[PDB]
Amino acid sequence: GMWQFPLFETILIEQGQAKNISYHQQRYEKSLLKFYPKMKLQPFDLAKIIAKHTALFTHREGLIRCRIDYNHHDYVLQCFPYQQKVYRTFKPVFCDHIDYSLKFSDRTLLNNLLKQKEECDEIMIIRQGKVTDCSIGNLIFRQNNQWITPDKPLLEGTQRAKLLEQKKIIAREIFFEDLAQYEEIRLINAMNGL
Repeated sequence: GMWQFPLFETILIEQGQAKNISYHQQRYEKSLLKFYPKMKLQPFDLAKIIAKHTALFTHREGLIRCRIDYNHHDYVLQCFPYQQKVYRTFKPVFCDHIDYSLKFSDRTLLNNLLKQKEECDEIMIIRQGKVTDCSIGNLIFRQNNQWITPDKPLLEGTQRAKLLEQKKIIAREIFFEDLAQYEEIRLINAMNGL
């Protein structure tokens, strides 16, 4: 939440390794450059911050969620245990004016959109005719034996980035009208892989 840290990163520890760390570092720097333009910053080394909490790796079993909230010159690390969660149903929510192109710690709108999920497990934000993100992650849609993700999401997820880099998913423009074409919907994010 906190007032003076307006951005964050959520990192998974799984099987005693921090995951997709360089993807997080990239977004972190991209974010510093967009949010603090004209400033000359020294970015933190996110891998080093994590690594030095050696207690995070004592055990191979278990999942840990590490959140790093930051601003232009400081950060806070917080670690919680995590249990796998299942997201299977998604409520379409219509919202044409929402910017979540960085991972802002102020998530008031996203949280208000999520309240519209009713009986679904989560939401699916339709912005300007296009399927974008759910409230906590990006979305993937099954077609044939492939997984397709929207080429214009609200936020470029780290998990999405790794999956694209590995060719495990495919980027494509997805209009709301296109949902017809797909067989299954799922979420992806730092805590929810494929």
